[PDB]
Amino acid sequence: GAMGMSYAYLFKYIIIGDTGVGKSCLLLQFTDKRFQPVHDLTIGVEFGARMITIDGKQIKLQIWDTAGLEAFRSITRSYYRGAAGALLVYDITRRETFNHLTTWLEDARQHSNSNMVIMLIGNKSDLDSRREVKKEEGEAFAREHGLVFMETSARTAANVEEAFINTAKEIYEKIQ
Ligand SMILES: Nc1nc2c(ncn2[C@@H]2O[C@H](COP(=O)(O)OP(=O)(O)NP(=O)(O)O)[C@@H](O)[C@H]2O)c(=O)[nH]1
Ligand SMILES: [Mg+2]
Repeated sequence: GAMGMSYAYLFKYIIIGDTGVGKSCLLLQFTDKRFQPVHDLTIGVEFGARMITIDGKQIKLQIWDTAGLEAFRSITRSYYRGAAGALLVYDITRRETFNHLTTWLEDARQHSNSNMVIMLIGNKSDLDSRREVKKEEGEAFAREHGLVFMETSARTAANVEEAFINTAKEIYEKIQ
């Protein structure tokens, strides 16, 4: 397809974060409204895509789902380039995935535009009894670094639509 032919804008997203935080399940819940209970480790980039409506216009999201597993991750961070948005994801039940955010963020901004809209996502909000990271901590990291923030559950679909749609609304407001 092409912008000005089969859609008004194409917004490229990348989804980054530690292994098991729920990147792939967020994507699948977004496009297919299905929850995948098994952890299938992503290795190369996997592409997802969906049409959305923003301000009455047809926008296509091209979504690059990436490997969290360090053993599978390339040292060449070339797949950042061209992304209008990034979904930066951690597991609210696993403190270490939150501690790695600084490095993911640095990685993201060193190989992408300062332009890029970054949505910080605390996923697995359905597992409240196992919470290790306060909602306030994710809120504060976002503010401190000029990100938007949302907690989601790929399992129950809570805020999943909003995570992807609000990212696009942010991009839209930025560029027009
Ligand atoms: N309870 C619950 N489990 C979730 C949620 N999101 C993902 N999971 C589970 O967590 C595991 C990891 O999901 P996955 O999306 O594969 O994570 P990933 O970030 O893509 N991992 P990788 O980087 O290795 O590809 C799966 O077993 C999945 O079912 C959620 O919101 N709630
Ligand atoms: Mg994955």
